Amino acid sequence: HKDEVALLAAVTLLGVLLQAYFSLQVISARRAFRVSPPLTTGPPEFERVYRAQVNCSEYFPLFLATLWVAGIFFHEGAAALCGLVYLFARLRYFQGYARSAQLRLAPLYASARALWLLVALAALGLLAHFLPAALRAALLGRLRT
Amino acid sequence: HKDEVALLAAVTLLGVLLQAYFSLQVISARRAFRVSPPLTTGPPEFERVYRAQVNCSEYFPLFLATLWVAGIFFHEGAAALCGLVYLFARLRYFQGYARSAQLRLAPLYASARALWLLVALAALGLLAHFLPAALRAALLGRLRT
Amino acid sequence: HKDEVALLAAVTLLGVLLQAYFSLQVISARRAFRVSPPLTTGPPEFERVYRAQVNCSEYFPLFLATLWVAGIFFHEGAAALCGLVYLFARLRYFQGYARSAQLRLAPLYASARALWLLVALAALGLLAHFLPAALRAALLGRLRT
Ligand SMILES: N[C@@H](CCC(=O)N[C@@H](CS(=O)(=O)O)C(=O)NCC(=O)O)C(=O)O
Ligand SMILES: N[C@@H](CCC(=O)N[C@@H](CS(=O)(=O)O)C(=O)NCC(=O)O)C(=O)O
Ligand SMILES: N[C@@H](CCC(=O)N[C@@H](CS(=O)(=O)O)C(=O)NCC(=O)O)C(=O)O
Repeated sequence: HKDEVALLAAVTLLGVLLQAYFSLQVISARRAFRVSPPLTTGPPEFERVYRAQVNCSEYFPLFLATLWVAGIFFHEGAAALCGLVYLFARLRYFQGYARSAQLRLAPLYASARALWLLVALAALGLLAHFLPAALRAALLGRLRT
Repeated sequence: HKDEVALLAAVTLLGVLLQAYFSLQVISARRAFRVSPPLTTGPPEFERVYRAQVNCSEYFPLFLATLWVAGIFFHEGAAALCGLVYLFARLRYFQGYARSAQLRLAPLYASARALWLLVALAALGLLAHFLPAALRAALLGRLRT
Repeated sequence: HKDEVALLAAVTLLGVLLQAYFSLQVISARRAFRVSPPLTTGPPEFERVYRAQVNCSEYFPLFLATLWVAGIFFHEGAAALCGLVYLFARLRYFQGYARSAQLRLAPLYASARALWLLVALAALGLLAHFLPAALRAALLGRLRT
């Protein structure tokens, strides 16, 4: 039932809105610096905005996948919390990279800590789930000896 | 249970098939205009096909995320319906852009209306869910005064 | 409940880890061949690594979508099994393309067989679900004649 996935859904919707915002920013960079489709190259201040949005998009599914698995197999509140930390780091990251390639790095690391953490949680939950029955089945086999 | 997510799953599968179709089109553009990996630049009629598929791919997860959240927290039939409208607009869009950069714009707007709508529905559902208990908890605090 | 989606979640987490691995490889190619953001072009041995990771990323959501739909509407164990075959083929594929454009093709086909199979399963499950009630409703209409 939806009472226990509603935080996860809320963080998920927040991520969509963020990605929508990045997209709108790439659209307005195209106008500002007059880079027009096709063509994803131009002035470097255009390319940084483009690349920031693309880098963010290529991680969105990873964040989602791992958000849901961690949220369901570990603990919904903790997952949602990393989710927010991740997304906020992704904001700071899109804004950094737009000013300066070098500014992308600090918030990239922040976003990596939060994401790696969700992975750790996802793996721990699935261990907790699969490990008991696996160890029991192994031990049953050792009977008798 | 799966009886109430089956439309959403159906629209989801339709989207996968569409993306598969875009991919196959990029493969055959590579043959036709002899642009070969790596290399994502070449004749402009190659680049438009490439970029159409990529633009579509970068939105696929947004459509999915928001399709499921709207479908579950608002109303499954309405979500599926926007889903179809969105995907159909994405077809017209891939076909437009392939002929002509300028032809991409009309169906892009159509796809944006349908997607923004799913976002509106997603947000309304989550409001309906979180707002009652939030307002009650607030009011309980004002007792007594 | 989570007892019947736990394999799917396990394969899902495996896919995230794989994508994380591809990403780390693109980062270290940037160092090795000194190609630095923005800029996604450089020596061809850089571009092949870049393109391998991107091609993989653009399919990750398709794999996920279809993995979950097949897993839930057909059979969880079979879906997870294709999932593994797919991911393993995607590994061999990232490693091939990095050495040589031509080496990408064999494992690309392997990954396409496994993915098309998940699509077949997804479609069969949804048929099994929608077709009975559709045919009944049709037949009820033919009464009386
Ligand atoms: N990655 C996209 C993000 C923004 C976007 O989706 N833009 C639309 C509208 S517009 O900016 O062209 O008006 C588009 O069709 N982009 C073309 C493309 O992605 O090739 C881009 O580079 O444009
Ligand atoms: N975006 C892809 C879409 C189609 C695709 O996945 N193509 C395969 C097969 S092929 O067209 O090369 O035969 C590939 O490995 N593409 C290479 C790549 O994505 O760098 C592309 O540009 O090629
Ligand atoms: N597709 C990415 C994959 C790896 C990645 O995410 N790299 C980070 C860190 S770094 O390699 O630059 O240190 C980044 O911000 N990449 C810049 C970008 O994607 O434009 C890329 O081309 O870089």
